[PDB]
Amino acid sequence: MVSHLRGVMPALLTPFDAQQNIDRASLRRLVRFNIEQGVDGVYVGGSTGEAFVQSLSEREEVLEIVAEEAKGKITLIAHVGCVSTAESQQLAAAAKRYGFDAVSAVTPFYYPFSFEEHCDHYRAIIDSADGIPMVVYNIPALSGVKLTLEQINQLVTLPGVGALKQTSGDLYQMEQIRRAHPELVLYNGYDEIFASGLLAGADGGIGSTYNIMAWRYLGIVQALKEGDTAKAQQLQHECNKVIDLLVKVGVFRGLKTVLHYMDVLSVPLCRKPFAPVEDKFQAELKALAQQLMQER
Amino acid sequence: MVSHLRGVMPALLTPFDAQQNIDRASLRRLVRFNIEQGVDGVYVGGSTGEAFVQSLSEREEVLEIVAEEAKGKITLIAHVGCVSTAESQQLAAAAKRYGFDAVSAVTPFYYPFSFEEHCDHYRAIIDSADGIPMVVYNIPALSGVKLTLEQINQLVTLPGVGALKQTSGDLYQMEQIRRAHPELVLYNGYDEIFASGLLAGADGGIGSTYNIMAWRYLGIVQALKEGDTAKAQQLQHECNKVIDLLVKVGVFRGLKTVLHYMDVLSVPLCRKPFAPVEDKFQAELKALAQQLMQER
Amino acid sequence: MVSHLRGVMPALLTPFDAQQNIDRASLRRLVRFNIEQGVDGVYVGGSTGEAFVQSLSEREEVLEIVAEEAKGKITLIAHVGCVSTAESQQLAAAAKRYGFDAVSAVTPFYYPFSFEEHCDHYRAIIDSADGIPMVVYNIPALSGVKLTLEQINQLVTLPGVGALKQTSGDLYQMEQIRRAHPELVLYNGYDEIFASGLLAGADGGIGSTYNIMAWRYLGIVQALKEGDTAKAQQLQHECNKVIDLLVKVGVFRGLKTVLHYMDVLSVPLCRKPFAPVEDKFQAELKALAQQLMQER
Amino acid sequence: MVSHLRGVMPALLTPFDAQQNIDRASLRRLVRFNIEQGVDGVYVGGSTGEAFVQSLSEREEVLEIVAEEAKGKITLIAHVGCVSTAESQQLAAAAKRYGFDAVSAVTPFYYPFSFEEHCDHYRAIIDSADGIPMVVYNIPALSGVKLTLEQINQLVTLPGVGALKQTSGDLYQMEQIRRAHPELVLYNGYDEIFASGLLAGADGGIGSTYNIMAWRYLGIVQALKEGDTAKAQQLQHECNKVIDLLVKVGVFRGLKTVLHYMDVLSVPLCRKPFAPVEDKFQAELKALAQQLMQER
Ligand SMILES: [Cl-]
Ligand SMILES: [Cl-]
Ligand SMILES: [Cl-]
Ligand SMILES: [Cl-]
Ligand SMILES: [Cl-]
Ligand SMILES: [Cl-]
Ligand SMILES: [Cl-]
Ligand SMILES: [Cl-]
Ligand SMILES: [Cl-]
Ligand SMILES: [Cl-]
Ligand SMILES: [Cl-]
Ligand SMILES: [Cl-]
Ligand SMILES: [Cl-]
Ligand SMILES: [Cl-]
Ligand SMILES: [Cl-]
Ligand SMILES: [Cl-]
Ligand code: NA
Ligand code: NA
Ligand code: NA
Ligand code: NA
Ligand code: NA
Ligand code: NA
Ligand code: NA
Ligand code: NA
Ligand code: NA
Ligand code: NA
Ligand code: NA
Ligand code: NA
Ligand code: NA
Ligand code: NA
Ligand code: NA
Ligand code: NA
Repeated sequence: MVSHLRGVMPALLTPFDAQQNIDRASLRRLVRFNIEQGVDGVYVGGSTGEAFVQSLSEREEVLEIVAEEAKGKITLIAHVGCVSTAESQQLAAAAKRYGFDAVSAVTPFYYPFSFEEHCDHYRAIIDSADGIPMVVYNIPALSGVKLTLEQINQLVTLPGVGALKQTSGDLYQMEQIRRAHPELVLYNGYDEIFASGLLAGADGGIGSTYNIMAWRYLGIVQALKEGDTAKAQQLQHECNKVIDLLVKVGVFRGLKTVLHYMDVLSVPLCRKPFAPVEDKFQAELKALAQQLMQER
Repeated sequence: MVSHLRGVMPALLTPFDAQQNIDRASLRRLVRFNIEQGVDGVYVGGSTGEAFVQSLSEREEVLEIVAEEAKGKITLIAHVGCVSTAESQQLAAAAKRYGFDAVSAVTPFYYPFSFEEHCDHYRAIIDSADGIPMVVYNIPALSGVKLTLEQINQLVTLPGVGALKQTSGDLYQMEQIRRAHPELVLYNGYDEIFASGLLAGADGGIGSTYNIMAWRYLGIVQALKEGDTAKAQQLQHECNKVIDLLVKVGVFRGLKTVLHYMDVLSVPLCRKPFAPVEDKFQAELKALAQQLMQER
Repeated sequence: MVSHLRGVMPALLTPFDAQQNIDRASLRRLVRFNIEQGVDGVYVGGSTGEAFVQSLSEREEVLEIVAEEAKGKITLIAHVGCVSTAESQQLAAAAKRYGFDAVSAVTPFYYPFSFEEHCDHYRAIIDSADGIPMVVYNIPALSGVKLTLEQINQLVTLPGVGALKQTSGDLYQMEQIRRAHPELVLYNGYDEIFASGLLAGADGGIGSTYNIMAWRYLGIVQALKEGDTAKAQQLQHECNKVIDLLVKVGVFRGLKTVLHYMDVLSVPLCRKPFAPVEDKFQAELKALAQQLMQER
Repeated sequence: MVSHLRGVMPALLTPFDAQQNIDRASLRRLVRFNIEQGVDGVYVGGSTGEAFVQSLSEREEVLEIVAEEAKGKITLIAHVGCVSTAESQQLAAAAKRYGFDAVSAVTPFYYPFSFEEHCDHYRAIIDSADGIPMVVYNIPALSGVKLTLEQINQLVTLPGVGALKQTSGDLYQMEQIRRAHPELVLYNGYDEIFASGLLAGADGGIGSTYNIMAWRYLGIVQALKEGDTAKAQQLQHECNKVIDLLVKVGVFRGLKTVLHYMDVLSVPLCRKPFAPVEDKFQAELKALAQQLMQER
């Protein structure tokens, strides 16, 4: 019923300009760039999208622009999650108006909420999504919400939930989820274990580093499907060499900087309090961009 | 230079109406109620104020209303903190325009920031505060940011920082901070250890339960000053009986409900995804309100 | 029924010789030294006693020596806890034979045990203690066992349990325990919050730094009893200056080194893998010993 | 130089009798049973071996018995780790006398040790091992020691270290270790992610559930080598159905109970404070044993 949601989808970055306003022109180029990488969809306004340093009107603006460029070409998932249920509902209804294929919401964070409150939160957003499915988004490292398997089981069986974005390194739990829900769309969230996450039960992934090297992750899926165990390991080895660097420099700004050297983004800035990239990393980030372009 | 910031100050709740909009009339009554409890100041738009389910315009609206009722009567501290530095700066400049005595900012959260990024974040807000001092706000349990003593030492010595709101149960660290900064204004943040936090080095406190029983905390300060060890323990014992209940029912909504039964708030609702109080707790919450009113 | 267990009791260190065997002569001097500090008792074979790098026969040897020097002079508590229930029972029966006033056992650790298994573990040790009361020992930072209030409530109401050694910095929980068990003997375990822990509900303490400056902690009890709030804070301030140093140098070996400079221990070594004190700290540790001796 | 250490090796359980003494006859049958499963080696006296509820003489007794049955047939690794360095050295020298192929030591736990102290601890044990290589054993969930990649890098390059037993679910770190040490023998420690751990870089595994179904894990290695991605996932799916049950009943006692129903162990008891299996699980554990025997 929602198998059209399976696949490999970049967590879209939100380009900003030299004054940290939204860079609309570069955003549109970034969407077309990802489309031309062969991805199955894009995930807009997520953690990687710097959602939580943007206003609601800014996030809606980004959602509508992406729909203009991508609707009917690749799958469109709108991350609508806020701490506030009402704010999340507003973005869900906007995503519906704009033609998105699905919505998604991080577990509301900062304040402790009971599990029933989390459930009611998802139900309300599903209501406002007005018929497009919900992608539950579990990211314990950032949210501080550590859901049990049984809690995950209750969320992904809520009426309206069509998928789970599982940004967790616990691949025992990944397998348990697959075994309990053989048909669930299950995205691996940590790029650095993509190959192992697929083997454990994920049938796709949503990741930030897909914005600069989606073909590698698409290649890992293909290798595992074909039985080329060694090819999958070698691709993941190269992916993690890049992730090691991005972690050193700062992930979001490192990816924006690589995309700038690939002539995709005019300005590679993140919003404060993210600092700019340190000058001493620029040489290696440019070399990475050139390597990746030649790799294609 | 900033000793006028010392004392006992409620973490102001933000009243909402039956549709979860800001209840401006009840907010104004809540400010006057707290003033008439004898508090030294109020802390507006903090964690207890449900800041992170409100928009910037909503938070500014609350700041200005509180300044109208309280400026020149009690000390006014504006919690301006957001994840975004620019958003925090906007609220800092607003707080300055409205006549606040100080600003405050939680450590930016959800995303991991380096310590230098945290420092630069506070510097930027201090700049926008345009001459009123900054109250660094440390709440590891909710922020996920666990600052070391040495990091706290660097923040509270930033030019412009006049105080620390220490919402931590580590009273070794509390004492270390007092010993390193004998003149620092140092607020105990966990009401349930108020008496022990003062003994460890705090010279005041900012707390959510002060909204319904500030005289008890004022009484603890007095007992310790006078040497009545037993009186302080007995007051804290009674404070924690109340905190036990509020934790059972949900703290914010429990306090709003007690204030509703005290004829301060017309509507005791928190914003979703906070649920309403369960009916089975109403009897005990009303009895608590009556007890507290008679206690005065 | 067990009020004779209340008070201030050093966590006895276990002296070793230049080859890391038990130094029996220095152990006997350490017991008499602590007695002559005015302490209410001693706690033998605990965490501070390096119990978990000693064999059962070594621990029994230490228990019997201490009983020889201290029985009938000060209260004698034997820490008998091991991971193994049978091993703990052997030390409990030994402590009974040797004339101890009480036994104690850390929550068994390394392996995860259910709460019922923890309860049954204490019951078995209580049985082998053959009529002397049990001191439950909660030290989450080292054991990895974080007991809830309700679990603590069930343990301290087990038949045979006469006290709780609460080595936790959560002074909300400390107060909750006091309020639930107004007669329970409740030892503050973290010396660096002694004064705040007493105010929160502890009626005594068991601590490692008591071995070199028990009079300070005895002085804090007296100050709080007399209502001298400032004196308690000043004593704790000085205690924590010492704890800061001991943490820098290594706590156990730092205390053994101070005691060596006080002519109590012939050799200040801990067992491997504890390293020896670094030469650069020796000057300050000797100065501390001289300061403490002159302080008396 | 130490490639003879690669492979799939059960974490040997230590059989006990009805009075919880070592069951020597059943131990000898368990060794031969594992040999006849086709394993590459056995890991003796580890966490699964209930090492930390046994004395040194008991552990030496088990080491020597296993060497008698297995030396020259399969690879022999002796887990010699204690908190005490001297105790670990005693077991290392014993393992050398008995003809073991390697020693291993968990990171010393309960007390906090500096990283240099950990390094010196391994060096001392390596010295006492007198020429057989060391298998560093990292199990953060039980030890409370969370080693960084850089710390792991320094340990596995110590002279004498030939392998790493990586009982961690972080398969980013697993890959980082493989990439940094392309020749290191690297055991996956969590059976429930075996297939994903191999894909991430492990070249073998040491696991407790191997004692009852080693052929499955051997089958996963073969599937991945042959490129049968689906077969590996299906075997791991079945392995985790069993692990789910064992976690419900208690892992060690569940495995001992399955082995009892397989006529390998005469008595399936663990030492207190491990409780016995609850009667309500016996039916399912016997059915599992029969299933596994028929599976062969
Ligand atoms: Cl374009
Ligand atoms: Cl538009
Ligand atoms: Cl929850
Ligand atoms: Cl539900
Ligand atoms: Cl009014
Ligand atoms: Cl207004
Ligand atoms: Cl930080
Ligand atoms: Cl700085
Ligand atoms: Cl003497
Ligand atoms: Cl003797
Ligand atoms: Cl437990
Ligand atoms: Cl019980
Ligand atoms: Cl046999
Ligand atoms: Cl033998
Ligand atoms: Cl460490
Ligand atoms: Cl080293
Ligand atoms: Na940008
Ligand atoms: Na698609
Ligand atoms: Na989450
Ligand atoms: Na991913
Ligand atoms: Na309200
Ligand atoms: Na004031
Ligand atoms: Na914080
Ligand atoms: Na407070
Ligand atoms: Na010594
Ligand atoms: Na006594
Ligand atoms: Na404990
Ligand atoms: Na203490
Ligand atoms: Na057994
Ligand atoms: Na072998
Ligand atoms: Na470890
Ligand atoms: Na394994």
